Amino acid sequence: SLPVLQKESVFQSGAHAYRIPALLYLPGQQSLLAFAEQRAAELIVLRRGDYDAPTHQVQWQAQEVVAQARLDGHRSMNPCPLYDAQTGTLFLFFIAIPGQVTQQQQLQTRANVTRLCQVTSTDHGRTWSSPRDLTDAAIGPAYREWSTFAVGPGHCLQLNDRARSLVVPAYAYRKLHPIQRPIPSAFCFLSHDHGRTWARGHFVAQDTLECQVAEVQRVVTLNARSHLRARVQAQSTNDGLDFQESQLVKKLVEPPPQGCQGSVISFPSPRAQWLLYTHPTHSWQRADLGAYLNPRPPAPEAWSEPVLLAKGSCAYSDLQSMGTGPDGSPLFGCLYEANDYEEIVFLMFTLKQAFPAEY
Ligand SMILES: [Cl-]
Repeated sequence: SLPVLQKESVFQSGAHAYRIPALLYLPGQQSLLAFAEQRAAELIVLRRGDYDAPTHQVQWQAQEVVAQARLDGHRSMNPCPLYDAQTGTLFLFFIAIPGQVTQQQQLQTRANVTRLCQVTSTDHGRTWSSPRDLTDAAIGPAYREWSTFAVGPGHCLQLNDRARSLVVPAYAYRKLHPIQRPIPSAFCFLSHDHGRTWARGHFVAQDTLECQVAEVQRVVTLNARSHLRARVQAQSTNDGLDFQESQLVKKLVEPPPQGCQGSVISFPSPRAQWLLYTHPTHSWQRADLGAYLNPRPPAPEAWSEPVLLAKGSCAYSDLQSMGTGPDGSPLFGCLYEANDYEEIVFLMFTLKQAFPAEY
């Protein structure tokens, strides 16, 4: 989007202390929660921001550490927030890894010591519950078959099915062969009971990493980072438990050989749903963050050419729809890494600003 409503650095560090953004919109409060990892143990920080209607700007409040989102002796990473519309409760899923090499790792280099955790809030994110280790309940037997894993980063998904199911995007490094290095593959964790029980979905294609999911029958579309020149996408008709054959989305470039995390969300069509996605647009560098639109999701061929949101160094990003903007079109919030990881920038713009040809 050429013109934007707001562009503000919400996290800054010449030492690259802030990375891995996660954004969550609270529709009732009309506020945003911006999460990020803070490095030197590694912790998750947060800044609350209220959408001020009179000025149509988000007023960001002081930064605070999410003290509860951590396990003793562990580093916290990959903030993955979710708003449960049925209860109003907020979930912050995250990963916890020992701060130093453990005795177990000393004997078995690839031993899994990564933990899946969560903290919840019933007061719009002002205070959080003590951490809950979901590892055993969500992963189970497969745990020892991986070297490590992660969720998100970025916002999770809640479906519009009867149960208002929760879907948490993830990926795991599978220890498929003793000599070969572990291979990552994306998948989803699924809960039909607001996080009481969890099911682990089947993996999508091999060599897929950080991913996010959106809903558009109702299908869950998973958009993942790859080591190829294009994004990998797959759709599921059973809430993410099983995905149809993965596809390469040539219209969405991925800078080889490492690729970069990107974000995707669905939003009500301005005419079903459309998809909005953000990711760097350079063919081989993490640069020039762009916004892409898919008016006939999840068809890979329907993705639009990107509109430049920010020129220069840009990496990870996270999107959130924020209701209706001042001009009458869908409002969006985007948190992204910029300037060689020296900052995390917040951008707010509308669909009309980003894709004027639509109006
Ligand atoms: Cl709310």
